[PDB]
Amino acid sequence: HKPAGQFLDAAIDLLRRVRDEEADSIEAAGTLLADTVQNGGRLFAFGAGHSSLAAQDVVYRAGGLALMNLLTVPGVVGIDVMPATLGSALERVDGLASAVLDSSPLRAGDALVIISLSGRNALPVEMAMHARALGLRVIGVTSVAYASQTTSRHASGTFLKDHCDIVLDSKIAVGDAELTLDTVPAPFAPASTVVTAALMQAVTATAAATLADRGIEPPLLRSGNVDGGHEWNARVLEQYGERIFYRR
Amino acid sequence: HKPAGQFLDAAIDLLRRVRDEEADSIEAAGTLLADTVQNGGRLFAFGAGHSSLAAQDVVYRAGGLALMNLLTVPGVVGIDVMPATLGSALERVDGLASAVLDSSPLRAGDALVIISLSGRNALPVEMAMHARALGLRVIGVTSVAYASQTTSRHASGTFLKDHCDIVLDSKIAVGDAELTLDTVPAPFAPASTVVTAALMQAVTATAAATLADRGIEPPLLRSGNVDGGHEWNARVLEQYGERIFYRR
Repeated sequence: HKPAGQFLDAAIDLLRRVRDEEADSIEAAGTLLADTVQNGGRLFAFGAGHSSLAAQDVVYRAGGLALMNLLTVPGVVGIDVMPATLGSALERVDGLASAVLDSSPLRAGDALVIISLSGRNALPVEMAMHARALGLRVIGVTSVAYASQTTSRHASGTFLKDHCDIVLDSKIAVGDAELTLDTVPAPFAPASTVVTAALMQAVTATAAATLADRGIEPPLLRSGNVDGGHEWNARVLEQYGERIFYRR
Repeated sequence: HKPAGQFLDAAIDLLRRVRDEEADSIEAAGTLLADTVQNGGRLFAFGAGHSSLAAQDVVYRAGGLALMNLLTVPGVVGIDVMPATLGSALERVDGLASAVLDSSPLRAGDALVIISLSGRNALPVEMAMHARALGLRVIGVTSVAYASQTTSRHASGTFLKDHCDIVLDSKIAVGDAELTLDTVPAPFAPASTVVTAALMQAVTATAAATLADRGIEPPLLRSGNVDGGHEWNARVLEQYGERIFYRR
């Protein structure tokens, strides 16, 4: 078959694995987010580089929770950095994650989602360890297969998944590459953003439904271009503005 | 069923539609990118806000083309902007797209991918119109269903798809929301980033295979953590450094 359809089939199969193998962990994570909102805590999401894309996909998003904030490490917010190679170097800088966390409004009881495919670099591992040391609840979105087939690059020798309250397995095989061509020597075509974005949307949707089930109107963001959307968004900001950090 | 699995099934079905309905347009777009590389032109990708995530997913990416550059409009690179509401306002600023394009290294014959779900705002429409006026080839990644059910917000009254050499339909139904709960009044849970990232990876993989089929070694990026990856990446930068703008 053609490369487009092989790649799309590989992404579909990964989404089936997530659906069929992570349904309980997704509900657990959604429940944790719901518990955090109900108990008055704050919600944050982080990833480095391309792992940042899934974190951004649930922040200030139509049909997403108004309460989800982005935790930003300058230089690794997407590949928005010059040179782009610096972003990869920053993932190995000990102390950066703690500088970001200590400066943030995150407190004990808050919930932080950490997206890291390999879970082996210093930044996301330190991110999780120090987050827990501050009393945060940590949800990891990580391919656990990496932990059994690679060595940690953190001084502790451990992986992201060793420091999460909840681990969501993003399934991607080591190498993040779904296609192989007889012509091409190296595998190519990564699906990890497809899968991590879908996984994150499932988690946040679950948290939103769980709050509804408890008789709590979920603070979802609405399109401005549907009547009442701006009225709705203003009420949510006024109700939850103290836990929303991307606007005032 | 539970919200996670319904959402994941909705994403799987969208990826099947893309697979089954866009295979020819994906190949055409991949071919255009291949033709652009072979003929000595430059490759760029743009989207505004959450449409930016799919553009970033093919830039400086392991298993992706080294030659794909990000076209950055300050303020709409992801939701990385304070306040996040500014990003939405910027999509309606006439003249921004032309300021970005004229300042870029893009020339006649180069290829530009424009990701816009609705294709109705001033920024992406002006982006496409002015890109074509400069002699660029434009590939749009857009949900065409929006053009038949909404009004354009560009002064011309037209949509992104009216100004593309190739249009890739991202299928998302108007509203970008896949779940409905009896409890919740408004639909929620958007899959548009899932779908646009997968669509973009298919296009770039197709371009890479097409170059291979022509006896051209595809300038893919390799992981640094596989032996020879850095040697490979350096040779590609040295060969194509004049068309790579995220590093020197």
